[PDB]
Amino acid sequence: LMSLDTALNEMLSRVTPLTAQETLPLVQCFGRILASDVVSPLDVPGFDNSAMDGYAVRLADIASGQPLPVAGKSFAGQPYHGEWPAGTCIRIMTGAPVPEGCEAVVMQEQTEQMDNGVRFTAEVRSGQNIQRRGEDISAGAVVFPAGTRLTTAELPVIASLGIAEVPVIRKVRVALFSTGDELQLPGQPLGDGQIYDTNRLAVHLMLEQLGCEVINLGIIRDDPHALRAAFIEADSQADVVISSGGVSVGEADYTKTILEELGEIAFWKLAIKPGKPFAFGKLSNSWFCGLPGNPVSATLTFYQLVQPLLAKLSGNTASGLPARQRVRTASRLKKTPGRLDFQRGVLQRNADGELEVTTTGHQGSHIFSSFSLGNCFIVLERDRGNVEVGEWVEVEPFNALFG
Amino acid sequence: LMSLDTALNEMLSRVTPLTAQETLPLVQCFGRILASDVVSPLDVPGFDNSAMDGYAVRLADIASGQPLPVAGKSFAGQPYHGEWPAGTCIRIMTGAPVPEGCEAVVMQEQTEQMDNGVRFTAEVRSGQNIQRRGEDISAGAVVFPAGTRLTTAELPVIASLGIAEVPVIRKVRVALFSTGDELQLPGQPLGDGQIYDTNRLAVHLMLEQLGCEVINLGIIRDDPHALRAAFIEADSQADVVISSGGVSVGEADYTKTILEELGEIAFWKLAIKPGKPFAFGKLSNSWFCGLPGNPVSATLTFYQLVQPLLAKLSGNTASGLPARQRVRTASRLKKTPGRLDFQRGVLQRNADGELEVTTTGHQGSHIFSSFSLGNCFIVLERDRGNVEVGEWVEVEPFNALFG
Repeated sequence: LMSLDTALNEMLSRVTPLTAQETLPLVQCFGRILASDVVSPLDVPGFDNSAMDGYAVRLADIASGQPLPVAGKSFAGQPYHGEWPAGTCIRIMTGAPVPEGCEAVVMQEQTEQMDNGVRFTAEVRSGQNIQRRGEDISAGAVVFPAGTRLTTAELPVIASLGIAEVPVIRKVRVALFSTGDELQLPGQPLGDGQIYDTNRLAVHLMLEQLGCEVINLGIIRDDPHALRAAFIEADSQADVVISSGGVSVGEADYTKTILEELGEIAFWKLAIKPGKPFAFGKLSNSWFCGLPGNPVSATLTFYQLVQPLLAKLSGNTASGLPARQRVRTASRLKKTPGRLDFQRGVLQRNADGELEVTTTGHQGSHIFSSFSLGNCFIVLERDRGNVEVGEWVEVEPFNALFG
Repeated sequence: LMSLDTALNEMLSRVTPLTAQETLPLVQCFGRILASDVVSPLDVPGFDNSAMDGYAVRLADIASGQPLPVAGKSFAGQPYHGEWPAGTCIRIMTGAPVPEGCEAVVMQEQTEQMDNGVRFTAEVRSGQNIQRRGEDISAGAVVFPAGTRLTTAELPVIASLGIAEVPVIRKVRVALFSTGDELQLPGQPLGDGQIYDTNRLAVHLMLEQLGCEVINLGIIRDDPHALRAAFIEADSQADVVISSGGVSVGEADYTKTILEELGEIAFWKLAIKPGKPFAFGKLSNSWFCGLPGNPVSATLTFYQLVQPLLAKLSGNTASGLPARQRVRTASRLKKTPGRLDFQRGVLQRNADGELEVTTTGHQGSHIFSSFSLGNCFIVLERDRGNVEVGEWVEVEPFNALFG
């Protein structure tokens, strides 16, 4: 009934990214979000330097048509600062500063080393293979803007500017619980009708991998006052509160009325498969997400709804979730018009060399095994029907949460 | 001269995967390697249960095509234990135990109701939508084998068996250092030829994200006795010792001769670009990986050589490098025959739904920016030459280390 894009736009339009910040050493910044633009204090490189290894040379000692001896070297930690004679050259490695006077660097293309000097094939009237001070990064330049998630790609650059620490948005704090007399902790004997609580673990793990600070209140007992207080304490310590199962997703009961009293919660029926119900809304100081009890539905609903919400809250200006690509199915898929269906599939390269998807097996939500067997979602359009072999299909590779 | 495949295979062929273990609670096992088969202690489901949301019925009631009053519900924590009279059906959710005597489950979808009961609108077949005990998982069956990397796909399933903790292989321990008077720490000012140490941070970050325990010994004093003491410390504490800059990769000097004293180290020249030199071999109780000093080179060598080594050492039975897919370039690529070139590109969706690659721009090892702008490697074949727009090319998406 409610479309996914509509639900997702409803959620995101209402959220304000976090701004509270903290300053941490670079080694601690993996996956953290820059709170402020990193502006370079220095020129990179610090002085004119070589882009390649070979030899630094001059104007007229190449126009003289004769060989040029190696009068010294420059490695970057040992620059050449000698007396730098007339018709000679200076051996140079990549990133090493050019000696004073140098006007060109020649690679290992046009160098023939001899007894009496190096010989060169072409000439030049310019700074070939010279990085000028600040060609890469100029001082006062914005190297990375606020909102950038920091990775191995960005943090070493920041280290090359001489910066020990950078400001980052604080972690989104997420409180998590389940409730119901039927739920039991793994490692404890099941009582008569009981089942093991798995949703809560799944969400905790996904939360920690996403970079959130997690507050797991456990299983709250079937008691109005205990649930109300769990709600009150979670809301007062977290930016987001998640019921991983047990709180109403629409049905009338004592939990729904706790929701009515502590917040403004909407109960949606989404046009997705698997899944349908989702609760969402504002508490006094946090955003609430309520997931359905079925593990497949909860995990999928967390992955396609809650994850983007958390990305936006963290201050990240990229986006969560991977990008989709169009691929051929090598399997007949059964799809029923009316719901956007996130099937699980196996994306593999055929012998032709091209990527194709294949189903994992049964797509029913009575089993969980499709997530470890598959490596992607086949995202099949709401009004699409059955899908024959060879048709084109949208495919969303699993991110790190699932391997 | 020596190919990457040969070098890779000499590295891994020598390596014994770790076996010592520890037993952790599931919430602490993400990314950890299972030390032994998880063997199911039970049948899943423990009782014939429904594959579908709908109604549980008997074939004789369906054969009297009279609408059937709902006598009760079975949900999942709350099975139906009342009396189930002739002419009625039972409301049933996915996962819920099927009630005694039920011969079939009819999905909600093929079942429109009346004022006087549920009308079953399609053919009902024996056994339909019922998952029988043990059919998902069988008691005594291996659910996950030793060597499996645990993730959200797996841990919740383990939780559903009532198992609270599992044996996982101890973390790989990796010692790390660099040497050079030219190397400076952040915040410290930069003397004549000096640079900020960036490789060591890059490697540290990458090691932690791969789940290694890291022992970062800093910048080692520029003399043999200090260097000798670094190796003794590293080697007693670690499974892998890594020099991120400053220890010889073939140049004769006091580090080369210490390396040669403390181990059997080969110094390879590798038919790759960026990069080429790599140091590798056996210390008393650890493996040694020597990286070259250039950042683009050290990162690439770490990614394509050291990362697969750690994955094997860890006990993982899967690859930790992403798979390659075959794609068209939307860019002309400069490529010299003789070296296997791991260029960086930007894989993207064109307007016609097609994935193609674009160059990040300049591919010289004099700047580090290609790792940020990029999202993949273009792995151009050793013997291949320049490449034209439209041509097919192998492409390997960046893993989580670069976003």
